[PDB]
Amino acid sequence: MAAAVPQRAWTVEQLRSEQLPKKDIIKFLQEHGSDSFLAEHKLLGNIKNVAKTANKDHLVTAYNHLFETKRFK
Repeated sequence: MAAAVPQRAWTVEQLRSEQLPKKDIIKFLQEHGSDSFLAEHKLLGNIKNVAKTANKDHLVTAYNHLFETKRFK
């Protein structure tokens, strides 16, 4: 678990699913997504504060772009 890379837990469709909440997605993206990722995509700080202004489709966009530029640690 010491420097374990983020293997996506959920797929694009699983995220878009209104069954799956926005909070645990933002948790995943702030859990390993570094400071520049969190600043540009505004996923830093209090999850709920982000979640009240986070739309699901933006979170799936942020998710896909995370791995695309390796912005995670």
